[PDB]
Amino acid sequence: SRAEDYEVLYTIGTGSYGRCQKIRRKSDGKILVWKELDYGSMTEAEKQMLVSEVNLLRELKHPNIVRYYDRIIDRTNTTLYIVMEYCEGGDLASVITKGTKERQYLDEEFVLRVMTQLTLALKECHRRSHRDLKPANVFLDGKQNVKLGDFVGTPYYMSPEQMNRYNEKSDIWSLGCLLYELCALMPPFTAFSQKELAGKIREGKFRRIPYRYSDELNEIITRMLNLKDYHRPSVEEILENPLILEHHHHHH
Ligand SMILES: CCc1nc(Nc2ccc(S(N)(=O)=O)cc2)nc2nc[nH]c12
Ligand SMILES: [Cl-]
Ligand SMILES: [Cl-]
Ligand SMILES: [Cl-]
Repeated sequence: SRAEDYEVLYTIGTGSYGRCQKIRRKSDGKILVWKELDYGSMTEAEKQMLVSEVNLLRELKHPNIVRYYDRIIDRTNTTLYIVMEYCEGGDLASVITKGTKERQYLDEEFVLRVMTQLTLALKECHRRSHRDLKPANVFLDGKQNVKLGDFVGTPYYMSPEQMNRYNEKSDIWSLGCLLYELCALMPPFTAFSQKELAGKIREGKFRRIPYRYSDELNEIITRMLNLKDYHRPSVEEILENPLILEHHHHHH
């Protein structure tokens, strides 16, 4: 509940909200992270908004969602610390980077693990009712478990619905693009312009994922990338696919 209860080990990274630091809890030595934000220049209404936000976030307990632990306030440094579980495997964007640089395609078993566990995380989030579902916000623990994490760049994953005129099947489309990039080490739609990217997305054409991946996996990813949302599989229909087995799920 107090900053002195933890010791900063080191800065993991910055960007987006604020600064992300790997920390250790003094009482038991548990390894966590915290995101330090600066609320001082936010309105009272803005801090109220974010308070209800992180309350809803504290109302989320799922093995495939980054676990929230605590919140700490420091009026001296006008800093709000949000304490969360540390995922030692890193993010998925780094895994895709490593595969691209090493010219090493990822195992199909790993793609199935990500598909299964991210589908379960999305199911949970749909039960508790424009996103940022992308490799940089998906993390891995030490036991192959996948955890869902919380402008100049091109929106490579933006559905045609969210581009013409958002629903759960849009989440399915974003998952499809993420799994595609895991298999092919590149997004399904490439462009230097945002207009060209919009055109390519609307036409809905892409290369098959590399041939080392099963026809069943390509089939389900292609179904997720259908132009019509009502043709994309629901969470339930994804989980019914014969590709998805027990060992693809989380394990403590
Ligand atoms: C930065 C956001 C974040 N990161 C991590 N872990 C982690 C990240 C990168 C690497 S890396 N590129 O050195 O291999 C290793 C571990 N856990 C987290 N939990 C909540 N937000 C987390
Ligand atoms: Cl690592
Ligand atoms: Cl390659
Ligand atoms: Cl190919």
